[PDB]
Amino acid sequence: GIKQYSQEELKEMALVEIAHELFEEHKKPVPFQELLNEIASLLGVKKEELGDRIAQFYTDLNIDGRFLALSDQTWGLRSWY
Repeated sequence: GIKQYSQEELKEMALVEIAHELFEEHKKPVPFQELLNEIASLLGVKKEELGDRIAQFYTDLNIDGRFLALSDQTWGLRSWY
């Protein structure tokens, strides 16, 4: 439930929430670098937008309460196990 959104529409989506949906989309744990790639290209914007948001993504992702850091920075959802 994250692809049907438009560019500006995705822009105003909460960054950790985008990632949450990204994980239910993939159903696979995804490394930190790769999940950002997935997000940025899903949006009709440059990655650099989400670059400001990369820094803040460290902050926001580490204060979330549903995420899971699996192996080295492979994120996902603990709601699978």
